[PDB]
Amino acid sequence: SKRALVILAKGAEEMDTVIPVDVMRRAGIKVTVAGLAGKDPVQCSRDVVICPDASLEDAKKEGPYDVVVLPGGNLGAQNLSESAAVKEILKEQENRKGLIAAICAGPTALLAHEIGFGSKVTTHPLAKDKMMNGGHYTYSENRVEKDGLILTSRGPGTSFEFALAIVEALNGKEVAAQVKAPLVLK
Amino acid sequence: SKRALVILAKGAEEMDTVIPVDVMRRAGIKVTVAGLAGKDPVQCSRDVVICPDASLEDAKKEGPYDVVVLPGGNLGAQNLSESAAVKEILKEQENRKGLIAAICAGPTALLAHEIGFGSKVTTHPLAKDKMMNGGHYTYSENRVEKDGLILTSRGPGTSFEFALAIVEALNGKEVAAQVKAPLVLK
Repeated sequence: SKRALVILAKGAEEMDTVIPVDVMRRAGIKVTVAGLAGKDPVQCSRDVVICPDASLEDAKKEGPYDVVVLPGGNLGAQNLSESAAVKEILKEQENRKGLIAAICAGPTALLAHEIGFGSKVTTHPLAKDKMMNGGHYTYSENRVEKDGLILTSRGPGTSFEFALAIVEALNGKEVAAQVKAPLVLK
Repeated sequence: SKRALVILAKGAEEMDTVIPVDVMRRAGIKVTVAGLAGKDPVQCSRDVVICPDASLEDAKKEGPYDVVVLPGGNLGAQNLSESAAVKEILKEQENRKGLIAAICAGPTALLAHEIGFGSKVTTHPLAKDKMMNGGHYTYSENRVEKDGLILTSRGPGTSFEFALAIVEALNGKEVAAQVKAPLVLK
């Protein structure tokens, strides 16, 4: 089975977080929800409190992972952007040609860590200016954008599409289709 | 401000749970995530662990609420269906002409507690047979169904629509529209 690392910081967007975790687990991916700050519960942007599976400190010793996922939430993404551990994980994932997936404000952590420059990317509309500072990416308004191993998406409303794109990349089109049907998507 | 009670049981569908909580909080609704079994963390269907705001035992003493929300998840809905506390809360909400909102397998708890008989309802497709046992409701395949004070919806993929229908019912069309735009919905 393929493995996913989802990095969960205070202020993460809980919808951004939970939809990909749940959909990936439906696809038979082994998902580790790793707390940036440790194994304690994390207070998300809209006050949902999620207990991580592990600390990031521990989960990073159990890699490598087939995908590293960066949820959104403006203040969660800020925390991701400021973390040396996140920098190291992303650099190592990029160097081994592993998938990196980020949604909403999450892609701005790619900018902070100098990951995937030159890629076509999307973000939440309100995160475009931050992402584009310095012109290091080319912007897209597609709901999901994938340029090689950099997969990005826009917001809570695009999170199913994002999650299913991760599933397709790791486990193929047929598994994505199978997982999609019972979700009752429009 | 309007107030929402979201009843969280082991085996609840975490997407079903978190999307309505988050969207309602975006709408300025005061949401209480109440643990059916107590204030301890709840293991959802796809293993996301959510810490409730309160036990149901405590939250039911702080009502009444403008909406009672029943998430899905087949095994969460079973727990809701088996709870005397849930029966009492729903009966009292129905008697005071308060909104009751249920998604996915969640509406089957309405059947268990004899709530809203004669209403037009939807469920997840796989929950239709259970919901329809005895012919006490009329079935719909609409993504969101509202018949007076019984609001139902189908699955994770309809959870934004469900949540925005709750917002519209409590806080009006304009607030729902305002909350919807930043979600990046299709």
